[PDB]
Amino acid sequence: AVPAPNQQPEVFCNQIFINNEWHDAVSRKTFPTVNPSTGEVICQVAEGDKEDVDKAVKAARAAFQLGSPWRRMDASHRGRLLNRLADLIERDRTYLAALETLDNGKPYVISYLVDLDMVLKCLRYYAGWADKYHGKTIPIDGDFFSYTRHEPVGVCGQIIPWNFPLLMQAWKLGPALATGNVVVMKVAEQTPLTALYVANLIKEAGFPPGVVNIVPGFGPTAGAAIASHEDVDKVAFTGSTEIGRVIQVAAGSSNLKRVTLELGGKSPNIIMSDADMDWAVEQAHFALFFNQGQCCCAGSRTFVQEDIYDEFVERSVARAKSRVVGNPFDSKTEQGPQVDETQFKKILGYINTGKQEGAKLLCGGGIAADRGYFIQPTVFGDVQDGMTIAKEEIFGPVMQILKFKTIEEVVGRANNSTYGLAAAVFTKDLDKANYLSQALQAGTVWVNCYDVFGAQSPFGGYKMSGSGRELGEYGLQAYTEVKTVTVKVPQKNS
Amino acid sequence: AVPAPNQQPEVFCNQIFINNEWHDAVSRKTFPTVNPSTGEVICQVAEGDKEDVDKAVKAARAAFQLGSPWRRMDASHRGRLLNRLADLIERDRTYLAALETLDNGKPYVISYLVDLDMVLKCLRYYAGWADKYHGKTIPIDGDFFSYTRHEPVGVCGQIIPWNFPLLMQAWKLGPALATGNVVVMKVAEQTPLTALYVANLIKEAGFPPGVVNIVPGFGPTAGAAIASHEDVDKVAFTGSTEIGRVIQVAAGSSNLKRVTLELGGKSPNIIMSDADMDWAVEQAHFALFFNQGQCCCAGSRTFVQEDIYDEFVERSVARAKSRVVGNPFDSKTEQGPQVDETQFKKILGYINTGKQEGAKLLCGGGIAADRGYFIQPTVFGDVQDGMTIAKEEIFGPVMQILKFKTIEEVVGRANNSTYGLAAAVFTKDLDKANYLSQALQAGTVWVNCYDVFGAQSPFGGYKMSGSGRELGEYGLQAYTEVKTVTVKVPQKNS
Amino acid sequence: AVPAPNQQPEVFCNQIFINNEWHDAVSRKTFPTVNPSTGEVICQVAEGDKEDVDKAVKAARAAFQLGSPWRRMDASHRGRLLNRLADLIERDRTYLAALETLDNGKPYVISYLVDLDMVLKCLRYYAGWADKYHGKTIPIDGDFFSYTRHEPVGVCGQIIPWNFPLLMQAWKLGPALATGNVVVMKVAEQTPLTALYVANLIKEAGFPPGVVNIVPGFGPTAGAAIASHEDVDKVAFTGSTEIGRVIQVAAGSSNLKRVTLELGGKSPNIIMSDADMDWAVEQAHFALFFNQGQCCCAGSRTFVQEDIYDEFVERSVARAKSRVVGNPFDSKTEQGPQVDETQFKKILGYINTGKQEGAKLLCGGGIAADRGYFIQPTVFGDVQDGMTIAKEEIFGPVMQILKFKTIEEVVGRANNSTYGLAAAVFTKDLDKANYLSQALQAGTVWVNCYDVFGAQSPFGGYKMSGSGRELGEYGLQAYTEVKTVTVKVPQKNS
Amino acid sequence: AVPAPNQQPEVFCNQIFINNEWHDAVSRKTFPTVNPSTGEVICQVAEGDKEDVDKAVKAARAAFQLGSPWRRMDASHRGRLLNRLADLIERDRTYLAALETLDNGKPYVISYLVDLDMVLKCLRYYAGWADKYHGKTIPIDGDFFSYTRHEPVGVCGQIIPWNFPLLMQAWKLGPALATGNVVVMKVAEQTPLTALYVANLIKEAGFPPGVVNIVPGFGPTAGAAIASHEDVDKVAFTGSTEIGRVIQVAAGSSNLKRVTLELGGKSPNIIMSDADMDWAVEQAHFALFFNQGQCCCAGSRTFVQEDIYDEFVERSVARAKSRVVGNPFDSKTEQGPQVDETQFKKILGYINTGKQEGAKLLCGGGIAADRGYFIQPTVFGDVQDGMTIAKEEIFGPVMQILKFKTIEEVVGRANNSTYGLAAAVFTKDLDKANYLSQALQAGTVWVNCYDVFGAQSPFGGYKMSGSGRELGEYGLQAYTEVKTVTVKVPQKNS
Ligand SMILES: NC(=O)C1=CN([C@@H]2O[C@H](COP(=O)(O)OP(=O)(O)OC[C@H]3O[C@@H](n4cnc5c(N)ncnc54)[C@H](O)[C@@H]3O)[C@@H](O)[C@H]2O)C=CC1
Ligand SMILES: [Mg+2]
Ligand SMILES: [Mg+2]
Ligand SMILES: [Mg+2]
Ligand SMILES: [Mg+2]
Ligand code: NA
Ligand code: NA
Ligand code: NA
Ligand code: NA
Repeated sequence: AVPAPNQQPEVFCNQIFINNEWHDAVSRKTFPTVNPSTGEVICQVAEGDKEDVDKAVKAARAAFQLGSPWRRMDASHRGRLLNRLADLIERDRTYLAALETLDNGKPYVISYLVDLDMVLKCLRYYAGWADKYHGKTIPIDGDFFSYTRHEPVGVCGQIIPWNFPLLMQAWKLGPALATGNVVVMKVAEQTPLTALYVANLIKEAGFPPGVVNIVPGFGPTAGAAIASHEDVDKVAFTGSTEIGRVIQVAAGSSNLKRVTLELGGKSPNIIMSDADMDWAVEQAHFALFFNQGQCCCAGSRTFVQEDIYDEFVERSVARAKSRVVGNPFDSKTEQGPQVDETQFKKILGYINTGKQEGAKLLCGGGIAADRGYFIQPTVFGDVQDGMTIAKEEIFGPVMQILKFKTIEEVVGRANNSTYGLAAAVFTKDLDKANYLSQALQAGTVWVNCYDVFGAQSPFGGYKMSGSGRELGEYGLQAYTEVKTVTVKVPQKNS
Repeated sequence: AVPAPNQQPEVFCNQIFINNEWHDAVSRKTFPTVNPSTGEVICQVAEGDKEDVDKAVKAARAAFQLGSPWRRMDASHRGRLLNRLADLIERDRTYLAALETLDNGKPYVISYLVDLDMVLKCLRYYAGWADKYHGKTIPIDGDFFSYTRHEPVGVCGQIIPWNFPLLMQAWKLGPALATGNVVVMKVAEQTPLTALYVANLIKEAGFPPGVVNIVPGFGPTAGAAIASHEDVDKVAFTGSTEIGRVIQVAAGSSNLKRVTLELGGKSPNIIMSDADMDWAVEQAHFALFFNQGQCCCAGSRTFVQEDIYDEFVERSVARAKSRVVGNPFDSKTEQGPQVDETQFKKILGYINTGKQEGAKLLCGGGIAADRGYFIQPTVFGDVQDGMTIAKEEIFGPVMQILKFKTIEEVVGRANNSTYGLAAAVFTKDLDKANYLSQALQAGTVWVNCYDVFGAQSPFGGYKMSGSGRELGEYGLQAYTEVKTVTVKVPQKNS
Repeated sequence: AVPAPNQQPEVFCNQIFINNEWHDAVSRKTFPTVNPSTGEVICQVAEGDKEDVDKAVKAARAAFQLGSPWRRMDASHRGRLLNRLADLIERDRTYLAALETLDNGKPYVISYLVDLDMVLKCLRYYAGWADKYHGKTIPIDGDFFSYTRHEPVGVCGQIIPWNFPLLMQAWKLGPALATGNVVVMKVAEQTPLTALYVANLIKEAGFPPGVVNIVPGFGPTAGAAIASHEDVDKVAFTGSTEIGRVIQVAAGSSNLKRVTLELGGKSPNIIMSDADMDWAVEQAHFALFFNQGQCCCAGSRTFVQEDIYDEFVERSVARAKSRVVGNPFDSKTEQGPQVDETQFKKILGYINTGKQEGAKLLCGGGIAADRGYFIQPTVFGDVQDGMTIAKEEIFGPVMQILKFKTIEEVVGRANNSTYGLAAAVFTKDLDKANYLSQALQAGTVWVNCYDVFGAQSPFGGYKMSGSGRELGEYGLQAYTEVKTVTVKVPQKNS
Repeated sequence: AVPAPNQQPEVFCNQIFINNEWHDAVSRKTFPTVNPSTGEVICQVAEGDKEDVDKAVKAARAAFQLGSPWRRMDASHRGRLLNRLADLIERDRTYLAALETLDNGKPYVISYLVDLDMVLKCLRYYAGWADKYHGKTIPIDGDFFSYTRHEPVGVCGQIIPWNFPLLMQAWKLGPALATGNVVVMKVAEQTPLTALYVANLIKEAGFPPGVVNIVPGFGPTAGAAIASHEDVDKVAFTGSTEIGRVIQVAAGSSNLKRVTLELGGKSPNIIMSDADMDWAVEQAHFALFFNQGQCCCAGSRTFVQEDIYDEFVERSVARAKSRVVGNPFDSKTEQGPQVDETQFKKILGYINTGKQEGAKLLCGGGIAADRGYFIQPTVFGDVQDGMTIAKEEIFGPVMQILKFKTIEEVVGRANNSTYGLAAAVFTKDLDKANYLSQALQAGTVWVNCYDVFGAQSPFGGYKMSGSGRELGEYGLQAYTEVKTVTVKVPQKNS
């Protein structure tokens, strides 16, 4: 049950958000954001740069001052505010889902039923943590009373990508606000609209000015200004491995701010011969193609045991050929366009790369429409470990199917990667599942399922896929600064 | 009750430790380690460099392979091994305390009663954590069973300083080994001997080859090779803020290895007018002069309330004048030499700066002996916040005494620093203690005490004094990689 | 800012609540509930007995069956339902606060600002815990995967008193529902109305039928039927020490159901000579007189240091003399009537005993009105430890002031009691505060405050004041049944 | 590799242990303890009664007074003492194993390799918990600092059975001492020797006098005196359901002391048709026959799916017939005698009942030797749910094999019991394992294994099999009394 969408939602927010108010960039510069389904400009947005970031950081620092409304507010009340924000987002769910689709390209039905639902669940989950992340009382040696206070890390710079605009914003705001930090968020230049509207809801919810500040703009400018800022205490980043390095270097070169990163991957989806065929085929399709293939944890290396390889491939190809590509506002559409021209070209390049290196093109492989950035669902068979399409994140509707013989062999091949964000195993056998979940070097291992996220379960990468974890109780660790208080007492007793 | 020290303990280990074997450097080069009390060379030590680090990392990686003895060992058994190492260290306590003094300069009585005791307590505390750092079972939405596995982060690079050679080594090995990680440690060129001898005990305790590897050598060579290694998963560093930046940049520039840092500070020790005079004077003396002033958390900014300033200063000067400086092996010696000539000259430079900038030299101020690196206990009065000696870490027996009037004033002055490792408050008033402990921006706030460490309580810095925490349950966080396993189940029930 | 109350609120619910439906007692019998301010009957209420409890238990058991809506419901959704129930209670806040006052006697202003506020806070706090009480993954020896599931204890019998009708219902429902249990609640015969209306809100909120069942009626009938029921898995009781014994014996004699108890106390409020006089006097007054003295943790033993005894007593008498007793619906009323005639007479009897035993009657001591159960605020001075009023819980507006000399002395006298629910310490000294808080044998120790409750902090008794804790994370322990699952795996690795 | 046993170990301790000293009973009475293998008296043991328990409780209370050596001792030192005790038990391992076998009857090889190993592991595990069971710092509403202290519950009465004398003592002492409590232990009259010798080791290890007191004697006398004592704060009991009831009633009728119970069971072991036959048969044999069938969690209801029933039974009967019964000191003996004449007769009675009720006797069924309490390994086939041997705990070498058809059917049958201590599932299917482990109403569910205990994983029963959990972190909960300290502060900040 999905409410009919407004296929041309009006844009109400397109400026820089600081101290609960809207501002043009100091330079007065604006940049166009494009609708990927048509290739047309939606509207212009204030182009924030260093000077704007400076104003936002000063506002955040002021809201974080000892004795301020945000610092004195009961933890339980921060929880109330998050719950209020969630209620406001739900009130505007239909509008937000349509705006998300307009700026990003994902199907409206998905923006509505998936993205928005997950935003609401993330915020509501974290609202509950606001007054429950306890410090400790410690039985230290000697005549002392020792305890720890879980204080906020402080001014948190949050840089997010364009694949899940609203959800990425919620994943960042939820834990940061639940623990009493203040935020300077830099949204993606490709999808700034939905996050800016949410800023209006943050003000409406009652958050004190300066608690959340949003600066739309580009990376090397606004993003880098946050990473290198001398008064930003912590930075959280989700995006490319390349920029992840740039961020960590900027943090180390400036004030040693704390850093957490969520980068991409080349996640292996292992299908054992005893797996439920119909289920594994559908889930492998979902694992790769979901969100136009623009998922950090996309199952981009589909390993299939030799005995079921031929049948698995045949079914996967049929499924890929039936996938409906089109207007994301049409209910029948399964796949919208890629986010922008840059990604579009990059994917075309990877497809040509696959053909050049000898991977068997089974279907698709080309542009799916004249207007917009639509690419045909593409499947490569007989992919080998050394191929570039088997190693690098394509971030498009391009599936790699690899053949394997033994469970010991597949463990080694799946783990032979600098990435380690996620992995999956499809099998009916108890021992195979436990052997593989333990052996796989990945942040999340799904068993007989894929892309199953819960606000309660942590997510993050091993190796080069990132550091730190988001979601769950773990998502609060990077937003907390630990203080030990040790007091001399007359006579310590147990 | 301290056993007679061997004033010239024999050196048994002076090479690179890899796979439980001793190796010369690939280059065959060695460097001299000096006795700071005489300025004479104790012995030569293998000079490890990049190639030696590469050998160590490969050995560590092999020992960490799935199915290896270290990976399969019961968690409780890792605890047994840590307890066995502790027992071996206790057996060789008299010898290790003397060797520590010889290479570092600290008083033998202190090496024996403080350093060795703390090494033993740290290892025994962490031995207990080996089989108790649980993952979680999570009530995720939908028909799934979700849980987390707390796995070891992997190959851990550990770079440590010279101020507490043995203790720093135990603070690093304890949590790392308790959680099943493998180590490549780079000890300080000024004090490599005791850590190398402990490597012999690690082998004797029964730890599998490659679990702990030690590479003595210089920083820009061996240290940087670890920080920039493509196969090191995590790096923990303790030392200068300058090198802390270098380490974080190296991590970002290489493989995005996880990073934790423990840097210096300029910790404020606050004496309110209602403090117990005698206690505060002795504690402030200890707070600054302990370990030849070579403590990351030295109370180097002694703020004294105006009403008790004159008396506090008088008593402090008397205590500093009575402090016995001399041969560390003599039972009457309270202060040994500084670690090396570089530190020695750096401190004298700071003292000359203090004099030039207008601080009032109350006592000391010069060299304490013709041989070795001895410096007279120095006290500066009427110190102002803008003075060099009030801003920069001196790391020597140089005390700064500043005057203040109000509690709000002292809070602001204490917090006006880029450092935030520790702080202390001496007062008899409940409210003043609670106000200050909450307001101070420091990792550890001591109340009516100073330098009170316990393996049970975390330690680390705010701001530029570091990131991450060591000791306590918190010390296990940076040594754990979290994996989420989400399994589809027939029908989830509470 | 309190909304004008309806001094004669209409009663909508007065029957037995089972399976989201209203039922008359099987016997068809009813009992009157009286307005303590006038002594008149408000209305009749179904008199539940054993047969009614049996129907309730069967309904709860059915709702708890594996595969039922309540068992399969996402933990996060149980949280949504608790939040919805809180929203409904807030919508009807004015009405419920009035109904509470009518049936109980407490001032409407307090019912509204305190009771209803705490009910909302408690339900909202527990709503947040619903999907966060994790089980554990455990590093057991051998080739096994071991973990724990935190399952609901099951059918929970909850017997509550009349002093805080709504709050007590919330304290019970919150943790029980957050953890997925089902409830058979027996409300006090003196104050059944507000809880019965909340039952209507539980249905409106959407809780499945049978999840919460409420049986109004007497103790030896309905109460005992629950405690002795062969199919009730856990019983939680709040009330007299006498009935607490009966409950534990019934549990042991039946099916060994789990038991938690919150009984009375004779809590010591200790005023040191260095305390803030004005604050201590007002807080000591509140500590004893709050809610007509009908608080389990009432500071009924006011220990005052000899140097400030006279002045403290004088100020306390003046405050007690000016305390407004009258119609609870009038905004100026500070104290309403005692709950019923039985309590009224028992309190007067204690006052008579106090006079007989030699305590100095300083003010009050008799009936405050001709109609209703109003008693004058009474203060006894020079009370001795051996006096009946110094040992037994009076549960009325009767204050005992005792004199002491030393801190060591007061610890012994404060601890010489079979009760140990709470205690307080008023002092400006840090060491005295820590010395006493550690030494006092009580579940809650307040320092420079009293009756400070938070849904985040646990509450419960030491000794005969009870067992187990309510509120906070601890409040979930007694509502969870722990299951260990240990699975054989091919090869265990860290 | 088991050291040759002394088949006639000398007895050194046979009196009441109070204040680290040995005492005769006040009455001077003694009782004989018998060697079940021969029926002959080993020696006389002091017969403790109420008066001796009173002396013990006073000693424990004195040792628990604020300021005493035990109360002031650093928590880490409590860990050192537990580790020291384990070292002494390990030193005397061969002796203790032989004495255990002599008094209890179990094979020496098992006493040595299993019981003693588990005792050592349990004590060393808990030694590690001594300084790690943290309290909390809580973000309560308002201007307050609120935290909890995890204090010792106090004087703990521990009543243990005769099936695992040394292990049961360790399971009780480990958590109790790790948390700073004092103990009054009542060992089983059938097996008092090993526990008494351990008391000598407790003294040798350095535990303060009164911390551990042991009173050998009968149940209705010494045991009941502990359960009803007005100065015992908590009682932990392991034994029959019948006495568990008596204990809880005694607690409720006396001082409302806290209670935890570990009672019997009639644990179901479910073999699905897809199970590994060889492994399932061996494990089912072990599950039932381990320790002469004297295990609380014995797999006494072996459910076997119909398709594999015939083969499973034939293999089971073959294994039972080959089980070697004889002198427990002989290396080839798998089964020793039952603990005493009472159990011996009770088991023969259950066998008679099995024959009378129509269960198919497949092997054994009678006495296995003319001297000693030896019983033949007995197997009953075609057992039905309504049979006495299918419902009551036999506690002997008598196996019940039942046939089932579907997974839904077996869940209902397995759960249709007033017991719920443990259960097991043997299957290769991932879904069947998860479905069953979730559905079974038991404290511990083993998958493809049985009797897998670890000091790290909790153990306890559902329903009438008990309340509370032992082992793991959970084992510390019942030995902790929670105190909330809430302090008024000038201004609370996050
Ligand atoms: N859960 C278990 O592991 C065990 C269960 N049992 C069950 O109990 C059945 C009967 O064996 P029993 O030796 O008679 O067990 P029991 O429950 O009577 O005695 C066990 C312990 O409780 C003490 N005790 C006995 N009567 C007491 C009383 N009135 N008050 C306080 N303590 C008392 C005993 O002296 C011994 O220390 C066994 O056949 C078996 O079914 C027996 C041993 C262990
Ligand atoms: Mg880029
Ligand atoms: Mg340097
Ligand atoms: Mg009564
Ligand atoms: Mg018995
Ligand atoms: Na766009
Ligand atoms: Na040296
Ligand atoms: Na009433
Ligand atoms: Na015996």
